[PDB]
Amino acid sequence: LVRYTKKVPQVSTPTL
Repeated sequence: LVRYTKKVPQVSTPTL
């Protein structure tokens, strides 16, 4: 994943 976090794209993720 490049748009989301290194881990599973859950409710908690980076909003680039």
